[PDB]
Amino acid sequence: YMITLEVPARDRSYAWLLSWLTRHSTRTQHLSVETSYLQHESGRISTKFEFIPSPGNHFIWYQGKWIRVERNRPWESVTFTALGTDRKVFFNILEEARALALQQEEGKTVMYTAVGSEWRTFGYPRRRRPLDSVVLQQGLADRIVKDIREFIDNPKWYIDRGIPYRRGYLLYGPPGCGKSSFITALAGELEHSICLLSLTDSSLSDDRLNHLLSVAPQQSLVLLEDVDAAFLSRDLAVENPIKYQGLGRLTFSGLLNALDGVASTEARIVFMTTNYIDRLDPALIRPGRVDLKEYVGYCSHWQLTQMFQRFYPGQAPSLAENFAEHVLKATSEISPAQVQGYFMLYKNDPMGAVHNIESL
Amino acid sequence: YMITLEVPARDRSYAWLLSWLTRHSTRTQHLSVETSYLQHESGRISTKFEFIPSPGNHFIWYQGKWIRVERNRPWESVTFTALGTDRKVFFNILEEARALALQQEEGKTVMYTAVGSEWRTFGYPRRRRPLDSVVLQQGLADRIVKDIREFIDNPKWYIDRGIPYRRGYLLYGPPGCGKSSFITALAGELEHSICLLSLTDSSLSDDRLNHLLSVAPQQSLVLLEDVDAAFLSRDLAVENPIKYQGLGRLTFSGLLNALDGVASTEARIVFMTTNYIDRLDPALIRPGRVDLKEYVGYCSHWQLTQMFQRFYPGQAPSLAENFAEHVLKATSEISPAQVQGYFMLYKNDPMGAVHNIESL
Ligand SMILES: Nc1ncnc2c1ncn2[C@@H]1O[C@H](COP(=O)(O)OP(=O)(O)OP(=O)(O)O)[C@@H](O)[C@H]1O
Ligand SMILES: Nc1ncnc2c1ncn2[C@@H]1O[C@H](COP(=O)(O)OP(=O)(O)OP(=O)(O)O)[C@@H](O)[C@H]1O
Ligand SMILES: [Mg+2]
Ligand SMILES: [Mg+2]
Repeated sequence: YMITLEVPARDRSYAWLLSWLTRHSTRTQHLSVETSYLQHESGRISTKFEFIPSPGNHFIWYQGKWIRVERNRPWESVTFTALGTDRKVFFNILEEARALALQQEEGKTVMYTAVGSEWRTFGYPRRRRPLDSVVLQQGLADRIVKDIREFIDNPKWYIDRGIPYRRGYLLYGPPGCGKSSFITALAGELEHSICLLSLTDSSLSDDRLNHLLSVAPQQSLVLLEDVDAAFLSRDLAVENPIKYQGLGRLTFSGLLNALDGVASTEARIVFMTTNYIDRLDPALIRPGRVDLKEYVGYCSHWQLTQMFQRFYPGQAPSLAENFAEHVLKATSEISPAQVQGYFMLYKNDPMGAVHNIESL
Repeated sequence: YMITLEVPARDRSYAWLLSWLTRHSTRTQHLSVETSYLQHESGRISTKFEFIPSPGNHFIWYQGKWIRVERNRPWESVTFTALGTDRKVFFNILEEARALALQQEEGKTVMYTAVGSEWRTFGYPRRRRPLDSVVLQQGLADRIVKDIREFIDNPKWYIDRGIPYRRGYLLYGPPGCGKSSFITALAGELEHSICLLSLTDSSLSDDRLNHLLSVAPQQSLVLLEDVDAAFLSRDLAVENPIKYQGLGRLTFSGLLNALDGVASTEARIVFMTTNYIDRLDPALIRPGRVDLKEYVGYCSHWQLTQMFQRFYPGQAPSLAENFAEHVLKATSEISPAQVQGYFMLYKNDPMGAVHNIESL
């Protein structure tokens, strides 16, 4: 007569329990190697050998209870066998795992990915990019931030009238203007998580897409990259229905219904990005599926001035005006990425980038 | 009650442990044959019979502590069973393996390859090609060397402003000018390692590409050969999205996001090479993905003079000028490979190659 808690692979606290188990690896006869390396120079690579508990029946001594944990071997199922019928040590283990895991993810953003029909973490948590480090047009980031915050902070007004509690944004522009960087900065600012989804995968179908959109982690953003490339449209639409033009078991109607249909879930934010706004079917970007669409374009006077004052802090304000005037006179259209590269050429050299502005 | 260290196939020190195990092959009842052969002449091939320890349970007598090693058998795993609970002998074994392995790789370059979704070594370490042995245009190798060194030696400046710590270079030119040779010479000079990646493989997908680009070995270079051949573009781009045109499950957007997106890693250098600069999509070679693009072309006066003074050391300087003048007068465009071949015809024969210069 014991208690045999079973936690299979498909659990939200799976990573939390794994992290706690790596924390409590002491007094474990079976082990797995946990060595990492950090090269410095001269062929002297630092060694960091440690001990991940192997998928075995290691006996743990938490609170003096001789708790037995077994991880099997691609189907995985972790087991926490104990004595008697208490269930309190389970509460304590889950709480300690939560305290340890959330401590690790502090000041960072967690990136998930679509594995099969489920979300799994993708590498270590990444350092968040400061929002002010990305410079957009005047009064553009503020509008998006305010709209997202207003959507988050007003759930009651949605339910009191019956509108589904959903939202979606679309960003389009020339390549190299700040779409992905702004998305990353916004995710860092809002303390959310990014879920990467590809519409051209070979293991995606309508039912799997619906399940993925239904089981997305809470306090997270869903990102769709290059929606245009997954469906040729427009000129085709005038003759025949929208074909797939990709590798996968997906259809246009399935995606349209999954984004906003009858079975769509609630409290979800979706971001989509494209480079050709004119290649998207009108039914896909109608209100209800894409509430706000914004255009990010080439550089301007204020954007160039802000970028200059950001890359060379402490300089006089006249230098930024000189740089902006010279850049806008020498060339008409220019991308922020090219400006960033040109600045990267002249590292810590103000008044040097204000002379060699020949980048035609 | 023992300690059972488990090191599976997917480990960095796997090769180090294998090399140490081949070093400590003494006192091993089970063996595998280690014969190598070196032909000289007259059907007399020198034998080098030795003993690789077979994948068995050989008992080792390191430090007088009876250690029971075991390699199983696709799926491969190595086990180091010991006595008691000490963990010191594991540290000593790892340190000795590091000392032995790094001793072997001295003055050479290690070439990795993409097996499945992991990097594995490809043959014995190769002898490094001296940097000066590759002659490029005046002030071209120095610029690239300085830029790479500056990127390596300034990680703080990247972090203090938020730019991702990444870089990428592109080399393009006519076939037979020194792209791959210069890449090899630079890798030898910088004491890095080369990782070969093919975009046309049949076992490559977006997730696998991202995982490979994330787990690349430290102090290494990532090489992409003939990026143009993996994606037809330009004239197609004016009508329809970029097709893949190959054998494999890869997409243009997937490669674009993997090279520089949201989930891209840090501290990575990527080299790409092509022969048709006009067949590359503009979005692929924008700044942020290709920080520096350089053109290697046909021979010039200084290049020919340096090549002549390199292939025939000790000759008077007037002979180099005579050879350069005659070559540039008899022909307008010529590749360094053709000059190397023409010199190879006249081995150790200066003043002979300055007469038979008819290679129209
Ligand atoms: N507005 C901006 N402010 C600062 N840096 C920027 C800006 N736009 C782009 N960059 C920089 O340029 C590089 C590429 O930016 P990013 O990937 O966000 O461009 P993008 O518009 O998403 O391009 P693509 O459409 O090809 O994905 C990064 O180094 C990024 O930091
Ligand atoms: N600049 C050079 N100096 C010395 N040898 C050179 C030079 N360029 C080419 N060679 C020699 O020519 C041969 C081919 O060189 P390499 O493979 O680097 O050319 P490549 O430009 O990479 O050609 P491809 O585009 O076909 O790969 C080698 O023997 C190489 O040593
Ligand atoms: Mg992007
Ligand atoms: Mg080559």
